[PDB]
Amino acid sequence: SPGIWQLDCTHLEGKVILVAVHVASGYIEAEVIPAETGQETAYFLLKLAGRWPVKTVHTDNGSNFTSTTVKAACWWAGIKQEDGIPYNPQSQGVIESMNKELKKIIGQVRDQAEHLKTAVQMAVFIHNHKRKGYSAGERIVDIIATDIQ
Amino acid sequence: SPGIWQLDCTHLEGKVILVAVHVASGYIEAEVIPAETGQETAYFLLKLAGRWPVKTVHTDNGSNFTSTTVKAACWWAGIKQEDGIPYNPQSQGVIESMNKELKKIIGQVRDQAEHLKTAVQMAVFIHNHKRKGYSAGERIVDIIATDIQ
Ligand SMILES: NCCCC(=O)N[C@H]1Cc2ccccc2[C@H]1Cc1ccc2c(c1C(=O)O)OC[C@H](CCC(=O)O)O2
Ligand SMILES: NCCCC(=O)N[C@H]1Cc2ccccc2[C@H]1Cc1ccc2c(c1C(=O)O)OC[C@H](CCC(=O)O)O2
Repeated sequence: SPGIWQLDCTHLEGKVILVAVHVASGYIEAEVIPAETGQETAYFLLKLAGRWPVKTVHTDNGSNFTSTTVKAACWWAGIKQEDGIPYNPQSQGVIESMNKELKKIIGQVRDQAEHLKTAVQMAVFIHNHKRKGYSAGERIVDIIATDIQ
Repeated sequence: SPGIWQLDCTHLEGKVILVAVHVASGYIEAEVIPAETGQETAYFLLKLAGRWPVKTVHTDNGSNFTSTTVKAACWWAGIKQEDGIPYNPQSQGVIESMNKELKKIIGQVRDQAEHLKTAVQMAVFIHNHKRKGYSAGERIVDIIATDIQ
């Protein structure tokens, strides 16, 4: 459970935003990419797994599940690749709502950043620091620390 | 102390590797960039600070310390910018040894990755997971968790 992440791909300004969500905490990392290819997803997962202990990833769609480059990255990083089928249906809505929320933050920072990629990183910052009272950043650290001990 | 990071810029294959080191743990994040400009450094710091609680950054050189874009990023993210002058002289050697180490890992993975950027991320992974017995990844989580509670 502390090692479970969910991939989520959303769109804005004819551009692609790739998000990884730490399921137990709501903590995220995100990137703007030209298009959602196997290669982009594979590279994104390698980066994520070098930064946090990623044990299982619920992939966002079947093309990434199938991709040989994604499978190579998951093998390299010791990640168990699983589907992202919301057997628990409330998953779809939670993801959808987060995409709403992130797009809203992006809109709020648009006067400050010239480029979408910058606004996305500002949105990651705001999301992970937001007190909901604990923040996502605080929850992921405690969950993983408790897991180690 | 749990919030202190050190910037470190090193070179390989006529390309630039930008590293941020969590001083108390040895945990790192890194990126390949075309050149070390204010803009690249500013963007790198924004990303880092959305992902971990960055309170103070010891900048790697005077150009980044001075850069108005770096200052804007640090202001935005709530980061105290400080010099990286090794008042403790043993800092230079510790950084230098890590750069050795990272370049060595990059060489060991060079058959597996077509592109330097991929090899750098593999090196980040290996460094943060390496048991020294605790790993850098384990130390940063415990340090920050202890700081919160
Ligand atoms: N050519 C056959 C290679 C065999 C093959 O599949 N290798 C695996 C091995 C391996 C091991 C770990 C992670 C990925 C990979 C794959 C490598 C790879 C994937 C995505 C990339 C890559 C490269 C690269 O090879 O460095 O380059 C950077 C690029 C940046 C984002 C973009 O631009 O998409 O994403
Ligand atoms: N519109 C007013 C001027 C904007 C301006 O400079 N303000 C500050 C405000 C602010 C607030 C937080 C972080 C950075 C910044 C600066 C923004 C910025 C910096 C680096 C960048 C940027 C942009 C951007 O502007 O989005 O673009 C992406 C690029 C990353 C790609 C790469 O180079 O790796 O690096």
